[PDB]
Amino acid sequence: KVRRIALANQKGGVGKTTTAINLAAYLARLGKRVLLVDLAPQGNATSGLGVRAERGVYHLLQGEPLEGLVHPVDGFHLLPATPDLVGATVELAGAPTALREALRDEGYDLVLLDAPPSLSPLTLNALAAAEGVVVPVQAEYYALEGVAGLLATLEEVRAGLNPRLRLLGILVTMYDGRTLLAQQVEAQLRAHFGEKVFWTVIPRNVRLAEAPSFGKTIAQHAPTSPGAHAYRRLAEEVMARVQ
Amino acid sequence: KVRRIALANQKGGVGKTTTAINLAAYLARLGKRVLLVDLAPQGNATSGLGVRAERGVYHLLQGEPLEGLVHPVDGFHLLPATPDLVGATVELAGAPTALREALRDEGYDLVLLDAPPSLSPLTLNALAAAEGVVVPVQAEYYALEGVAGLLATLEEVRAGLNPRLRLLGILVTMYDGRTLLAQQVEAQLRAHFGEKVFWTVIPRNVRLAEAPSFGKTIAQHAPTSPGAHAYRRLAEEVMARVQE
Ligand SMILES: Nc1ncnc2c1ncn2[C@@H]1O[C@H](COP(=O)(O)OP(=O)(O)OP(=O)(O)O)[C@@H](O)[C@H]1O
Ligand SMILES: Nc1ncnc2c1ncn2[C@@H]1O[C@H](COP(=O)(O)OP(=O)(O)OP(=O)(O)O)[C@@H](O)[C@H]1O
Ligand SMILES: [Mg+2]
Ligand SMILES: [Mg+2]
Repeated sequence: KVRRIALANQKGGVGKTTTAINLAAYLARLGKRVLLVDLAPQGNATSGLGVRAERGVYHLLQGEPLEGLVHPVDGFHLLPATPDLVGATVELAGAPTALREALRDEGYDLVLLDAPPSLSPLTLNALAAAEGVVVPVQAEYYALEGVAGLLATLEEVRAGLNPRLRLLGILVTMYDGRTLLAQQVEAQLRAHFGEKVFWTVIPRNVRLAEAPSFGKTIAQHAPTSPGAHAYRRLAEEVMARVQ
Repeated sequence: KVRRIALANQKGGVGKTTTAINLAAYLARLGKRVLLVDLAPQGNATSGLGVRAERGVYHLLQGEPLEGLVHPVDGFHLLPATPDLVGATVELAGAPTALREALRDEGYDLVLLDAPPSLSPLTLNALAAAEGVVVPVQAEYYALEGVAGLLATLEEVRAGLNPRLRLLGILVTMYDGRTLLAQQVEAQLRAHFGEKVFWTVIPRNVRLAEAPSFGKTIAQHAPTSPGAHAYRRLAEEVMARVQE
């Protein structure tokens, strides 16, 4: 069964963090105990939740107990990114299972891993520790162009590094239905990957970008906005696919 | 003087590639001989210009002649990314000056280096080889939040790795003036960094995102669109700053 879900895509700015935060927010509202782990050196998920920490996931890898590293936020827990992740990108080379072996998260129902836009050791650790992968794909050309290669890479990972890793689903994000490009991109994704693509599409709406500046999830910042409804529906879909 | 300009920002999707391609397009139209080097493993600048090559910057780093690796596109030259760059990220670790030493680009007026969203050896090589840096900053919160740290990192590089590296300017990108968020972000950027922020703001306009799907620059795809006018004005501003 799927417990750990990685939000991954080496393409930058396709909604990995926004999805990790808001998926956690609505999964928590479904009564699930959720842990959000920020593995990006940039630490956007952490900053977007109003947290500034000196200890986080980096220290978990150094033997520190999980319980004393988490921060309570909007109904779930966050294992924060710290400036140490910069060096961790190098230190973890050759150690892709480090996170998997340090994640004593049995107390949680679901664990979300937010990865940086790369195939660095941090992203590899996320993929090696996860059971399912949600791939956010921005409704534009560059993001669409990288899917084929991205899916092949996930297969390489499942080939030996993590045999139980599976694609939970492809999520169309930052979708503006008024543009032909967004329509054409969603169409190509559903034509080639069919059921792999989530039904729910995340629409482009500025409240989603505003939320982080207040350290709030979309459920806290604009509970009735298009993005809120979209992520609420996604949480339901995710649970359906996990079951 | 400034010849090599890096388009860098570890924040993903802030317009590095879109800016590198369109800036090259308008600099070429100003009569400049331009070379665009795609250092991102993703290879978006390459794909966005309709190029699919088996040899590129990786082979340049191996010692192969630059003139036999470039592709002519929209009036300028492209030194393409190749699947070999995935392994280059690991190969260049410890060799931050590899690109600088291999860039025999004296035949070009300007050289643009498109870096990936990270501080990997590829981005480091870009910073160690460039004289100026154009930092694209999406008009939203996350991009704004990273600027301080980014400028600090640029200073570190100048403090040792590359003393000639200088911030050419901060470019506000994907700006939708109809949103209060975009307005507040540009306002804060100019309040905190003033003159460092380019006058030219790139507006959010879908044709800029469409162009790459046709392997065309915005100057080819939609020359009279908001994005095209913006990048044309930017090319002029960059030249003005390069001359200063
Ligand atoms: N649906 C949306 N509508 C509007 N703004 C959005 C939406 N999804 C995300 N954003 C904004 O777009 C930007 C890019 O998203 P985000 O930072 O989540 O991507 P990643 O997390 O994909 O990026 P990176 O590659 O840097 O880790 C952010 O400024 C974010 O607030
Ligand atoms: N001003 C704009 N208006 C509309 N779309 C834009 C604009 N600038 C760029 N885009 C689109 O936004 C996405 C992100 O831009 P781009 O890929 O150039 O960023 P980077 O090059 O910042 O990304 P990465 O971090 O992955 O290298 C692309 O799909 C691009 O086509
Ligand atoms: Mg992110
Ligand atoms: Mg890019």
